[PDB]
Amino acid sequence: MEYTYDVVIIGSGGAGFSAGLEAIAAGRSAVIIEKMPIIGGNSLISGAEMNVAGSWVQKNMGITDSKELFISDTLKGGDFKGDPEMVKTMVDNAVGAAEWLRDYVKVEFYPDQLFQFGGHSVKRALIPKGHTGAEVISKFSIKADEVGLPIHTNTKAEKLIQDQTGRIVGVEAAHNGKTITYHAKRGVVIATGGFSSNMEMRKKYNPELDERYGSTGHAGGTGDGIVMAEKIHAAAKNMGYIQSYPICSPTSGAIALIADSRFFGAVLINQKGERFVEELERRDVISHAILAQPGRYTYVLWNQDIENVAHTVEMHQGELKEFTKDGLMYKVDTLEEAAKVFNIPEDKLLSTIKDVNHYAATGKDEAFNHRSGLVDLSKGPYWILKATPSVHHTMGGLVVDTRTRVLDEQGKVIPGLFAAGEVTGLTHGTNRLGGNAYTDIIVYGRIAGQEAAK
Amino acid sequence: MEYTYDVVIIGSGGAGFSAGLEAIAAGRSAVIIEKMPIIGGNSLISGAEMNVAGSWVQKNMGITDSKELFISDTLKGGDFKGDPEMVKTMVDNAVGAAEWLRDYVKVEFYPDQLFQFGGHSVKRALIPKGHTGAEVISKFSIKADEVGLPIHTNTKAEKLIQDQTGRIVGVEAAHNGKTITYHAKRGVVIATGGFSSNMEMRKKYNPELDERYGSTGHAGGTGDGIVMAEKIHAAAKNMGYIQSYPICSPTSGAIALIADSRFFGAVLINQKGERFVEELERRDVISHAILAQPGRYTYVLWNQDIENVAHTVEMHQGELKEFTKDGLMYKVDTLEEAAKVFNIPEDKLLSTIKDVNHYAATGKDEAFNHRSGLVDLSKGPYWILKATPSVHHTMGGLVVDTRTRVLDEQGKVIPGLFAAGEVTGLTHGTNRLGGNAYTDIIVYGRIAGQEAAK
Ligand SMILES: Cc1cc2nc3c(=O)[nH]c(=O)nc-3n(C[C@H](O)[C@H](O)[C@H](O)COP(=O)(O)OP(=O)(O)OC[C@H]3O[C@@H](n4cnc5c(N)ncnc54)[C@H](O)[C@@H]3O)c2cc1C
Ligand SMILES: Cc1cc2nc3c(=O)[nH]c(=O)nc-3n(C[C@H](O)[C@H](O)[C@H](O)COP(=O)(O)OP(=O)(O)OC[C@H]3O[C@@H](n4cnc5c(N)ncnc54)[C@H](O)[C@@H]3O)c2cc1C
Ligand SMILES: O=C(O)CCc1cnc[nH]1
Ligand SMILES: O=C(O)CCc1cnc[nH]1
Ligand SMILES: [Cl-]
Ligand SMILES: [Cl-]
Ligand SMILES: [Cl-]
Ligand SMILES: [Cl-]
Ligand SMILES: [Cl-]
Ligand SMILES: [Cl-]
Ligand code: NA
Ligand code: NA
Repeated sequence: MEYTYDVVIIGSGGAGFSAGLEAIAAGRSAVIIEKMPIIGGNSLISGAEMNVAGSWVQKNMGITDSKELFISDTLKGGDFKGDPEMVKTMVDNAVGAAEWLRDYVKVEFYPDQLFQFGGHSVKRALIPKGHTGAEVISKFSIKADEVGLPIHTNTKAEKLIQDQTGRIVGVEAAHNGKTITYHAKRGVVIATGGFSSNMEMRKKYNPELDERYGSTGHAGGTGDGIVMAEKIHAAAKNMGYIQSYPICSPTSGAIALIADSRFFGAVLINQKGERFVEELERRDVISHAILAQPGRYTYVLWNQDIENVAHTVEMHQGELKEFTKDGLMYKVDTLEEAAKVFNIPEDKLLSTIKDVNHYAATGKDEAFNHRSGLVDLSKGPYWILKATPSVHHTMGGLVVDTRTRVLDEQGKVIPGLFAAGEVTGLTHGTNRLGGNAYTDIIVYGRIAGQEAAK
Repeated sequence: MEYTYDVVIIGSGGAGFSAGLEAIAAGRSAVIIEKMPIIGGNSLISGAEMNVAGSWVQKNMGITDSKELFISDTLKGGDFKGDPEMVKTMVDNAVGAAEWLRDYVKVEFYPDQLFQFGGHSVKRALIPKGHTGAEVISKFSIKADEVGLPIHTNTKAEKLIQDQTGRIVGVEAAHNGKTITYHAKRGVVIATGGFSSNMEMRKKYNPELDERYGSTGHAGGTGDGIVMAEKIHAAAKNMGYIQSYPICSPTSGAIALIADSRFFGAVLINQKGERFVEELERRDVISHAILAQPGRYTYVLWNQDIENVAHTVEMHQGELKEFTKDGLMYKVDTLEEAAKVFNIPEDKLLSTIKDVNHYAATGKDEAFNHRSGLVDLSKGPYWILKATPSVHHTMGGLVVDTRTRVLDEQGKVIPGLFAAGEVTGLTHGTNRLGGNAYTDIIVYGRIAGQEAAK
């Protein structure tokens, strides 16, 4: 079996959907091939918070921002190793990308809530309805069906087809045990995501991130797009720069979005019943703090008063059920019971919380200088969750220009080949800031579809 | 020639002076041996700002602090690698150490000024009169003369003398081309400082910090105390953790205390005439930002309005003269002349400063989010200084217990041997916070003299 389209996109995350919608809108034929039985990749299970300087939400909330500050925050976040033009193009197109999600894809964002991730000087992360990528992928899917963009699931790209001039002209993929050839008349877009779930590739480029760590990502995040492109001499860079997320399941590796109560007053308690890090410190600081605690894990503790403002339990009920079944989370009436279920010393926990309650009343955290203010924890019920860092995002990957064209080992454009999203390696330097992956995947996914369709 | 004292102290910095005053006050005989012709080491040329949680100055200024916060700030600053008991003992004794400098040594501190170094949650660094260690060392010297503590300059310790039981019982030192034996009846205190000025030792433990970098320290900061102690099987740790300071002379390596105008509104301008980092970011962030700029240097620019509040020119006139003679600093009437002297593009500098002036008026730095507020730079005169990072402090060194006893490679106390100050390696983890070296050297210098005199 063979198929022919103008634009063949590999991957059904935010980058691939953005490329596909743009290629169809340009009047070209296009397909997305997706190796899993379901669409959306890590973009689906993402928090999907998306940084934008100058958004309609910031305006509603009276928050001023600037592209210059977003650029400088981003470059500094990655230890000044990111490509400045890639960061500039991401920031310059972020407003348009978010307005396009709103107006064309019909993604609903809260009009009056934002997250401030570590390294950001102002609150700037837009929040999709539901606080996950479910809203984004479900709306992308509906729009794709409306506009006539086909998505072939259970179809794994295995080889790029390169003609005698060096142009990439198609993809060989596996489906139901057979090879299918996808001819691409105008371009191939690699939108395959990262390699957080490829243990051997992690260990090759960053030996510390071995079997001691889980992955927050889906099973399909295995680096296939880098491997396929390297076979035709695409360059890669920054492959050793791999980040973890601090608050993840010790059993499955999954992120704990339910623990976004950390942004609303939840406290981090170690096995000794003590507070050990400011709960809103920079992401890697929190991870390193947790790894310095007994057992290399933390507890996250909060109450109903926090849930009534944060809604992270209501929004992440699958996590509640799974973490509870795994013995990693408990809902308890009292602090005494919270200590009992996890063998935390009771007197130390109670003394810690007495201090928290005082700091909440005064607004002055005399132990860790919590930046936004603690909330009284004297009254339950409470959730307590056990968490540890897990591998989360691979900042390295393919070398592209700001037009998403993939470059070879001498910096020459490989005709017909584009790449966008976490598969690329030039935007985030040594360390991606929270909320900046979604900005990257939409901005560059759109550009890739536009360029491939030319 | 031989001498006999109860306590023989090697080094005339803050650690050695603190040990010597305590040994004499305990009723014991003591001497300080100093290899240079002048006293004071790096403690003399230090800014000598000294962190204390709960000081009389904080009380005068209405600033609340806590030992818990100082401990947590410090441990986090060193990536959770510092010894928690060493940090706790430093913090627990900091108030007493500073009050002792004030009341016993007669050091004068400003009653109503503090510095907030990177990583500190609140302003907590006491400032000696003159904003340098000149006040500290000059007062220590006067007190030493009053109490009868001799200091033998031009006397270089070369070998610790160890008896057949393993006890350290003296020091062999060189003076005027001859060896002098110092018998120590009760103890030897190693207070020799760091190794920022030993190129071969830097390259051995941290190969990046090679001849491309200067040192901010005096020529005597060569690691001799570590070498002498290792010869008798003292343990060392953390030797590869070596920090730089961002704003130093490209010619001599010296720190630019005159550029403490950065705490009062001075801006950092690259060769292109642009602002590239928040001027009050964490120290290493500023260093990395500078190394990412063209030429791996920055300019520091400020005006008379800033000097009239900061006084960093008035307080550091030797630096003014030396940096000016070296072609690294200019005093100019106008921004146009500031651009000319360093070949900075004029239009870019003027546009940068127009933005700064607007951000100063609104209090909102839309480029880098300056945390304390910019100051209008429309009116001169101006100073402009060229600066680059230089090697500054060696966090590693000898293994001690909290009683300053030096431990061997199996963790056993070496009888008769104590160490204090930058020569030790367990307090600061991977990264010492600004102002914490002075706290360490006084607290542990006092303990070393007390313990050695027992
Ligand atoms: C749990 C979680 C939470 C996150 N939260 C946030 C957040 O709030 N904000 C933020 O900015 N970032 C966040 N991130 C990161 C961000 O979600 C991802 O980096 C981004 O969604 C990746 O988008 P993508 O389009 O590059 O790849 P993906 O969304 O991973 O899509 C790639 C797709 O390609 C498919 N594919 C791979 N190989 C092949 C092949 N050989 N053939 C066919 N198909 C293939 C995959 O199966 C997958 O469906 C989060 C990540 C995770 C895992
Ligand atoms: C320019 C500068 C600015 C600084 N600013 C600050 C600041 O504001 N706040 C802060 O907390 N820290 C600061 N630091 C760091 C801090 O000043 C030093 O870490 C601290 O002063 C070192 O004290 P010490 O007693 O361990 O050693 P030193 O003060 O260096 O004294 C050691 C002495 O031992 C002598 N010695 C060495 N080997 C031998 C030998 N073989 N025989 C005899 N004598 C020997 C040396 O010659 C020297 O005089 C600064 C450092 C520098 C260089
Ligand atoms: O990885 C990111 O960009 C943010 C992770 C996240 C945590 N809570 C929501 N999103
Ligand atoms: O190295 C330190 O602890 C601070 C350096 C400093 C800069 N200005 C005054 N002191
Ligand atoms: Cl909000
Ligand atoms: Cl961060
Ligand atoms: Cl974050
Ligand atoms: Cl002050
Ligand atoms: Cl710092
Ligand atoms: Cl600092
Ligand atoms: Na990447
Ligand atoms: Na040291």
